[PDB]
Amino acid sequence: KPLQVYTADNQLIAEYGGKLSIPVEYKQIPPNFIHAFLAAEDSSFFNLSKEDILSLYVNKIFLGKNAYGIAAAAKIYYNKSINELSIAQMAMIAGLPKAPSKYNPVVNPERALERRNWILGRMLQLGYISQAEYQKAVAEPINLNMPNRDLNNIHPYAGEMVRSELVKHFGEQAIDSGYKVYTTINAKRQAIAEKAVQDGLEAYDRRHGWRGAEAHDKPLSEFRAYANTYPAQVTKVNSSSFEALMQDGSTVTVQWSGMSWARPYRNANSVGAAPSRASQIVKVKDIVRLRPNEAKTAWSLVQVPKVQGQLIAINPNDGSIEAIVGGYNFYQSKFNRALQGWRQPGSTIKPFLYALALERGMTPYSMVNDSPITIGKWTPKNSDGRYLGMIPLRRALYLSRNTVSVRLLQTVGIERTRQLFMDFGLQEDQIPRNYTIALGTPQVLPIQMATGYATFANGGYRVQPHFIQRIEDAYGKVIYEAKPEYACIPCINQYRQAQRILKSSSAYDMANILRDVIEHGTGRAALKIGRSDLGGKTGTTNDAKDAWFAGFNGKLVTVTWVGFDQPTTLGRREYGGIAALPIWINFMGQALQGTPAAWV
Amino acid sequence: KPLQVYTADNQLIAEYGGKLSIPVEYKQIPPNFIHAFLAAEDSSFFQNLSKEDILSLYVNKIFLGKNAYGIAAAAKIYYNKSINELSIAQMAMIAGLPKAPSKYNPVVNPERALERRNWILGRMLQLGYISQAEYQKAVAEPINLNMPNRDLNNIHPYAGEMVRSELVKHFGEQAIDSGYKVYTTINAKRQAIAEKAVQDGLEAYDRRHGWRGAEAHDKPLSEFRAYANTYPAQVTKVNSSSFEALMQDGSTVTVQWSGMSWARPYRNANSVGAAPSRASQIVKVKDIVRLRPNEAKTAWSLVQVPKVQGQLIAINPNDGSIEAIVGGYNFYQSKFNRALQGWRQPGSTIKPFLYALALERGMTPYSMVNDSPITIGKWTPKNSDGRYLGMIPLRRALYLSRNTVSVRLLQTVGIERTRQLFMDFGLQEDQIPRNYTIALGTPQVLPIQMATGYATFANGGYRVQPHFIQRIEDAYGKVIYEAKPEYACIPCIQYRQAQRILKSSSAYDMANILRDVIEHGTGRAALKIGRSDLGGKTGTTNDAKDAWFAGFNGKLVTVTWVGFDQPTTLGRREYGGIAALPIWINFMGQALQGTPAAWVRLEK
Ligand SMILES: *C(=O)[C@H](CNC(=O)NS(=O)(=O)n1nc(-c2cc(O)c(O)cn2)n(C[C@@H](O)CO)c1=O)NC(=O)/C(=N\OC(C)(C)C(=O)[O-])c1csc(N)n1
Ligand SMILES: *C(=O)[C@H](CNC(=O)NS(=O)(=O)n1nc(-c2cc(O)c(O)cn2)n(C[C@@H](O)CO)c1=O)NC(=O)/C(=N\OC(C)(C)C(=O)[O-])c1csc(N)n1
Repeated sequence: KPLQVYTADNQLIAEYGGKLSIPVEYKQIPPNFIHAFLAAEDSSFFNLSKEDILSLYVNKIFLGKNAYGIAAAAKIYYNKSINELSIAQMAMIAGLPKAPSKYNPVVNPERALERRNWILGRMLQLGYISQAEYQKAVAEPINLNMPNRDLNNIHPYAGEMVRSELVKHFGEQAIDSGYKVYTTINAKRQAIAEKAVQDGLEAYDRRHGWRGAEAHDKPLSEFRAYANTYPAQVTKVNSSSFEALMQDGSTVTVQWSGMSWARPYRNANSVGAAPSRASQIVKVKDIVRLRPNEAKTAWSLVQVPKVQGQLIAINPNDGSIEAIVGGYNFYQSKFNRALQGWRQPGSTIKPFLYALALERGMTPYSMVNDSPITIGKWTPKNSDGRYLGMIPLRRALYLSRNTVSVRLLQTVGIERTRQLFMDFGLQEDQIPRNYTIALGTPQVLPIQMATGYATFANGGYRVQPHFIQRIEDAYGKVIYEAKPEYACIPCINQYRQAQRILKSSSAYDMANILRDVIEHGTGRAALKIGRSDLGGKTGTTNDAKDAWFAGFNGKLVTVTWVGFDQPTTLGRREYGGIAALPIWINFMGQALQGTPAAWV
Repeated sequence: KPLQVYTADNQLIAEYGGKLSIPVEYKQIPPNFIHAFLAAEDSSFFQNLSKEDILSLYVNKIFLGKNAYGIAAAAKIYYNKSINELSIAQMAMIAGLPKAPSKYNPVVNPERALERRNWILGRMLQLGYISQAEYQKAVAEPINLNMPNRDLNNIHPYAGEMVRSELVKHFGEQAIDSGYKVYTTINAKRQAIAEKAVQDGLEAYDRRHGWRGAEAHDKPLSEFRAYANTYPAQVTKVNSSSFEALMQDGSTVTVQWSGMSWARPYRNANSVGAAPSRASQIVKVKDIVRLRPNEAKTAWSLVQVPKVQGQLIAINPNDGSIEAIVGGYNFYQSKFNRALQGWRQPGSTIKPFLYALALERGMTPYSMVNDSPITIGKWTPKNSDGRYLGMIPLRRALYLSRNTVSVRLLQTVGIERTRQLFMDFGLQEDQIPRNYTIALGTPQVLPIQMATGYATFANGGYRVQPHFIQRIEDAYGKVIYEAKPEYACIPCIQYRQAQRILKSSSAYDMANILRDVIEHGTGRAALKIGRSDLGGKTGTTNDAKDAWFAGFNGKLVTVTWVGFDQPTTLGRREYGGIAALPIWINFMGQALQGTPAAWVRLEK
């Protein structure tokens, strides 16, 4: 009965095992196991006596690592039934009750082995085991064969989100419940998101060049496969090719076409000349990552991106988390950038501010001034370093005119804007008390940005992001049913009506301005999706340390981000519209494929 | 439903509380407590509306450290409160615990706990769950832990602890969460006799060795505890014939000359100074002393908590039933049980085990043995008096503990046969050396093992196993365990028959040699009791580092020990017959009072 995680389309995706207890009948216990316990302590004053009392505890004794009883310890530590354990393994387990942490074979293997051999010696002294049985047993290593009891192989970011969030708020007891957790995750959309992120980050990586082998002269057993990349040891280097040994022991051949892409990385803004020979790319004993084609007939040299990314997709009517990708791959890093990655949103904040200007009486057609402006020592400048004068409000938004934002921020006031940023889902202590907030200086989580944009997609309401649809107990009884705040209660085909944070006119006008952003500049990239219900805003922070895209239709809000964990420039040429927008495009195109137009 | 400990008369002596869970109805939860949990984490994605709906599923089961499951168990364990009596600061403290009940525990890490708690308090203020005034009041608040003791062991502490510590040793903490009713072999009357005998006997030794000065000087009185009818006090004034001391209740008492005049100063184990002529020679101001009241709290005297330790173990020789156990001067001074854990050298108390083998193969108590000098390599064993008696009968060499005779019998008996016999008598293989020094009592033993050994003499030559559980019942009164001990004599009362480890004649003749030791020898020790069914042997290790007495009747075997935890001399004049024998005498005299003669039987 483990904690089970299901998508919204009823796919079991994860199984989280907690406290384990597999009761056994005293008669089924191997006599050597009973003797191991009987020789575990120097004195007993309850011999025969301890043997009669052991039956009361043999299925409940806590033995470390969530194991209660002898059968649970055999399963957790060795992937064995009690009858499958060696004398050394029975002695190891019998050593644990006294202190399951001081003698744990995982935490303290030397002290555990010390304890185990002490017991083995006692078994010999008591004549429970022979010198041969003793000699064989003492020689034996720890031989732990621990089965992973946390199954998360289909959609790892989704499964982990449930486990880590339940454990964060309610502790380890949350997993011991045996509950069936029914999430809001769309399995189809989750697979799209995973693939879009992986492809998009590999696209960035390939254009930035070959960064060399991940290791040289190290054991191949020390590297793990993931994101369809297989650890390989370079064994031979030719003119146009190279031979390499896999983890199965086979030798593959990478031809020129599979490595010719390898222009050397110099810096974010420079790659060396196209390689002219295999020797400029690989050395023998180098550890490379390879990827086969669909057939497994050809292999190419690939690279795991150093850059990171994320994707978060929510339903704008209720805040349902439809797809979540926290990084390039869950094995690489368990950290979920959609929920834990604090970054500056850049110009993706501008729609929040421009909505306040619409709220206070302006329209998308209202004339605004794109001119120089100074506030103390601060002289905000546009990306292009040019000024356009009197332009309509919408031109200022689709062209990210910094001076206009700062001017609107003067007109509307910092406090009204900070209060508005909060109502859109941002954090009080993360929003500065100055005029730089108009440019997107606050620290945000991509999930908060999706919360914000949902307001445009749903008619001006604040929704709350949620991942649980319902929880059932092991016996199929519904014990929790999500009661989300709805923007539009009639749209569902009752309960909690979401608060209106913008006038309908303001969410509507902003949604149309954002659709214009897509039907012009970025834009010319996004309109490659043959759909007329899409709106969005690109963003780039100072020196391209972040590339963002936040966009929607009336049924789905997606926020994509690309950047390095330790903030570095992505490269001169790498605006939001270039690095993040492609991921957003592949996701939205496939996610929305075969659904009618859905607008505000 | 806690682990309950009962004596052999069905009287409750101890209660050990395990995992606690006091389920409450979500509606009964103060809204501020819900808000504390709601502000415990920075973000929630299940404002904080959905966490509020999901909290009902976990609010009674969340593990919150120190065996507390659910909010009501944490309120009870940490503060001795109901959820509704908790302050905003106490609700914030508890709400901080689920994430890591060890990293944020207020008992283990009060600094990291308070840091966490105030972080939550700040969040509650930011979210508008509490006001600036509620906030200010709450942050100002200390941890204020008021933890109720859930381990009640106030009647016979060494007995109660024996059950808890032994169950936890063999089966872990899960043994106490069982709600089980443990029916022990402990005789309540005999347990009280043993406790008193030990306390009195150790105080007798202590008083004759002199005043060793105050327990501490210039230390906080809150750091000291009352036990063994001794109360810690701080000297506040020093007069000519009297002094003033501040008690832990805040009262100031006066100790008159009669209550301190006994205080001859301790010079060393073998010397005490002259009788004090003034209160200033005994106490200083800020000195931490021990005071005792008489019948009624009208007068107080200066007492001293012994540095010396002791123990008493009493078993039934027919089945090994543990009737009385005292592990030290007092359980509240040291939780260590010297009867079960105190490894010491038995000295001359081992001699009857060796001399029984000589009788077994088949010498008699009258057989002539040689008390002359002996050398084995570089080792030259010498007798206590440093003199030799020549050819003497076996019984005289045993009574007089003639080391040379023991060593000589050890060659006649052989090391391995003796080591086997010692192991057969209840001793540990790895604790018995492989040399001729074992004849002198060099192995490391537990007093319980010595009682196991001596039971063999009392029961006719059978090996019994010491046991403390008679039966175990579950919380619903169902019997889940019923002790099936090995019996020396089944008609004397499954039934299980104990193995014979000695000829009846050898057990019978040794028991009679041991009776003569107490009756004709040891300055008429049985004539101090007034019984004819007692046998026993005194023991003293090198430099009086240990004082032992092992003795019996056909129905009770008692072993007493006196010595210092860090082995030091008890004094030149401090043999077994001096230190341990008086405790053994008070216990046996009272324990056996009004029971007919009970001696060993000879089955030839
Ligand atoms: C807002 O983000 C503001 C400057 N604006 C943008 O970079 N806006 S964008 O919407 O991200 N965006 N602009 C462009 C673009 C296109 C061009 O042709 C030229 O010449 C210039 N910019 N693109 C590319 C696509 O449209 C494809 O053509 C966009 O995606 N940002 C700032 O104020 C901050 N940094 O700005 C830098 C990067 C220095 C800049 O202006 O270049 C900023 C805000 S908060 C913070 N830490 N930094
Ligand atoms: C045995 O323990 C052995 C020497 N024998 C004893 O000490 N026997 S006794 O039974 O403990 N015991 N002896 C005496 C006694 C009385 C005297 O008048 C004189 O002169 C000497 N001894 N008493 C007095 C009582 O009858 C008064 O009521 C006894 O109780 N011990 C040893 O072999 C060890 N050390 O030897 C010395 C230091 C010489 C010693 O015992 O004094 C020894 C054995 S194991 C170890 N670590 N040391």
